Amino acid sequence: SSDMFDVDELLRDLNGDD
Repeated sequence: SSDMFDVDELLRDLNGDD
């Protein structure tokens, strides 16, 4: 994810929004 955002960060955000 050097050329983009980290997957872990995105995953966490999705988890927060439910």
